[PDB]
Amino acid sequence: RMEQSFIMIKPDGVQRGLIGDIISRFEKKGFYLRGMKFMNVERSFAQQHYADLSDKPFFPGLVEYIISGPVVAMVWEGKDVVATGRRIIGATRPWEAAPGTIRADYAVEVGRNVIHGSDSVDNGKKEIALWFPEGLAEWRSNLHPWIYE
Amino acid sequence: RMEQSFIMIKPDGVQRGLIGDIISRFEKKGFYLRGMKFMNVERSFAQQHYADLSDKPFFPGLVEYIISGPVVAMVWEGKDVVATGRRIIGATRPWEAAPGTIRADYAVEVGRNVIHGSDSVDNGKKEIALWFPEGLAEWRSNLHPWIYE
Amino acid sequence: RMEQSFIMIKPDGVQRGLIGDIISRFEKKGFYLRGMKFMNVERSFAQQHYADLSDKPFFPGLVEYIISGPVVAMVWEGKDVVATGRRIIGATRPWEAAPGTIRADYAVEVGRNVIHGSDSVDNGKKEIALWFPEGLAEWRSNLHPWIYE
Amino acid sequence: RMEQSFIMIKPDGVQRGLIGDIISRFEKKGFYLRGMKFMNVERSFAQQHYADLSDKPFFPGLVEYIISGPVVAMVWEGKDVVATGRRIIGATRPWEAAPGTIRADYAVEVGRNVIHGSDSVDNGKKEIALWFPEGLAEWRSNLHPWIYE
Amino acid sequence: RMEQSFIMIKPDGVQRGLIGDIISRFEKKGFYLRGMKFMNVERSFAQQHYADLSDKPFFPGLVEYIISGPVVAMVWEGKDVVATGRRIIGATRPWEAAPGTIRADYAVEVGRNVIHGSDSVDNGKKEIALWFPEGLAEWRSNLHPWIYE
Amino acid sequence: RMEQSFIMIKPDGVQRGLIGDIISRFEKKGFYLRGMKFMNVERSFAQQHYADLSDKPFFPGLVEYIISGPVVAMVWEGKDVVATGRRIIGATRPWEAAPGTIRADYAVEVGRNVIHGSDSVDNGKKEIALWFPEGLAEWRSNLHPWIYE
Repeated sequence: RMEQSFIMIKPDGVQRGLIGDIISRFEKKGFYLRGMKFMNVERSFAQQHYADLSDKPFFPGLVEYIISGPVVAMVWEGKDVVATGRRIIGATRPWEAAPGTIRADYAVEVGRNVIHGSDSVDNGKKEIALWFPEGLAEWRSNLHPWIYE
Repeated sequence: RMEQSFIMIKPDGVQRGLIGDIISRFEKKGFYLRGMKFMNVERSFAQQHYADLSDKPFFPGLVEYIISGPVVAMVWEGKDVVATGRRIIGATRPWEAAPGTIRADYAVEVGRNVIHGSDSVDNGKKEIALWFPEGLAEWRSNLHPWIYE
Repeated sequence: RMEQSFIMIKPDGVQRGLIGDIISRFEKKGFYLRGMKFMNVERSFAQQHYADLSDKPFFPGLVEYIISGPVVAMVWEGKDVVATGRRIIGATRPWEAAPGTIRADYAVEVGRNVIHGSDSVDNGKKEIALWFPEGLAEWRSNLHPWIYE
Repeated sequence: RMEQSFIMIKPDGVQRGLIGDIISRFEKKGFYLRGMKFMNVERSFAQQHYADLSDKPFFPGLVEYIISGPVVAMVWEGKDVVATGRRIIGATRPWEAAPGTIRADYAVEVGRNVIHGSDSVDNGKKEIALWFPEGLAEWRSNLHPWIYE
Repeated sequence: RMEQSFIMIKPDGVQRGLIGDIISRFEKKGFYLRGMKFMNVERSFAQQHYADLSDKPFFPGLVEYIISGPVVAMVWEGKDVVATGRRIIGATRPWEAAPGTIRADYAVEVGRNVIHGSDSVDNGKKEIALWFPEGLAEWRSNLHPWIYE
Repeated sequence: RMEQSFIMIKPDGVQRGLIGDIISRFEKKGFYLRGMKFMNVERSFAQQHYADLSDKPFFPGLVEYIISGPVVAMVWEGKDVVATGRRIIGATRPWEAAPGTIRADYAVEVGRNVIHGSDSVDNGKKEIALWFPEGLAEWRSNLHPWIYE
């Protein structure tokens, strides 16, 4: 069906002027932008985001890091956006990702691997609920009949 | 200096998959993205945003059109952003636009000229106050010393 | 040797403004363009082409779809054009296509997977005779001694 | 209204690998393709096309040049295609063309200025019926209401 | 004719990842690359490069700057390289350069306008003798007959 | 850590105008340019670079080749630059090359596979020593904290 995924451009990806590039890959892919906002993640909120790892050792670092620079919060839609978004993004380790993927092309180190994507439809539904409580933008592309069906 | 300009991708700009292409253009330039959000414009809001034309005949169409689809409302900061911002977008009429400018390269008609840019710093602040009453994200690019001074 | 493959940009490819992107992919690879035409396919022809499976169920669909809009018929020459072209196009299912392939980067569904490419040297030769019974355009790229040997 | 213009990628444009670049420029602008074909030109035809200059010293030169290699004949349609097609192509002399224009960024001499478009609507119609006596392929872009009205 | 012009990507040009971008502009143009090196400028040399201004108040700043980071020194050949280089590059002040030029799309301030280009055939000759005393690379482009004659 | 790799644009890469495109990839990836020089190779020199293949029958054609056109020799730095360098370049035989790799995208035959890159780090050192005996350019990107750590 029309599932959605949460895609986030991290601090490093912003400092290195990669926003347009990332958004262009998803645009030409046929997926639909449903939500986008550029903003400074706050501590409390960041802990909320990395809550499923509050137990873990690297949690504090995660929180601290994402607070260091504004990020771009997105939500895209279409057949297999969660899984394809992951595929498009590439391996966690840049030197492991496949050429053609975002991380294989723009990243060098795991800790600065430019982007983030929901690893599942449910985690996506949860992430979307946390970042876009206000809801998303409604619209339908006039090219829909040529992308689907 | 720290001059800011309100740049917005009109609805037709979003339908034709030009979001990332436009954003890359202001990034590669060296301007800083200070605010961004993907939304659906409300009729009362559109009216205000076009207040300085309420008197003109084409007002209705202008508002009905601004609401026909979601847009990308942004704020870019940088030395002369308003002026060059307007220079980059190109003349109102596409066919009169200088080759190399956005409108000349991606548009055909005036009522569908992909994007809008503040035309004075005063109107800039007037628009920023309207679209971003909540304020702008703050950050400091590491390329700043190589872009300024 | 100098095989030729029949590459056709499907109706959706034309609507999604991907004609240039696609052709720039084959030109840059070093392949030679031998034939190219923008045309509206007629049913009898649509049927001959897909006749390889006029028996099957979905046959009707394929015929009706390739006539719903204009296409871009092309012929490309070079070493391993047939095989490499399919490699460049990517697997039938976009969601299975590898990053870097056309389908992986521009498509979402199989019904709208943007492009067709000969699947074997024989089929390639037969399609070239079907779509270009008038012959190809003979020319000698000055870049030959630099892409061959 | 939606006039049309004859756009041709000269022999040099084909050799240099610019068929893709050029097409994409026009697709991106928002013009619609109505007819395109890769082909060799016979002397007879080349003479009809430049008949208007038969009484000029440089006439032989022109005829002898369009026959040296295949070209790419195209008919593009859009508001003001002819005049903006001219502005897009750039001045006759590459060194006098405006940046952004096709000749300013891709050519060096007048004899090898890569592309050529109709200079007037009357001259366009004429070149269109001469190169495409067999007619043009009709189709309506689903993106029409976002490019016009 | 076989004119040459010294083209330099200044320190800020390297720090901003523009090397490939700039080069592609001269490559796609049809111009021939005759020399290129990535180097750190030693003070004594900078003083020699800026000698003709050795009596101006901003001389020390001009020297200090060019020493603060590596640069890419190049030599390009082609009809009207000097002046056309000046055109491609753009007006001294980025905010005054024509859209389509390097400074118009990549720079914000004059003191960091990303690149330098000889201003006259005689100056280019000096500049070349100063940075490339060791001579230039020799080659003939196969596409020569398609960009010249 | 901060390993280096010798990356060379072969003679056919220059003739084909891929210098800018290729360099832009490494810059966009986040690797650091440490050395670069457009140059003509001397026979006795080529013989030593291909020393490890002097026993083989194709050594002669191997040397006569890089000696027939100027090349661009470079040293790049970054974590895993050798491994990623090879991955980005792609299998030595273009038709086995993974989509998204420089060779899978720009090459056709082995003898004209566009680019060369260290296959191990100790060979990188062999090459850096041979081609860059005078040393490399030193500098520190301002985006360092956003690429590593």
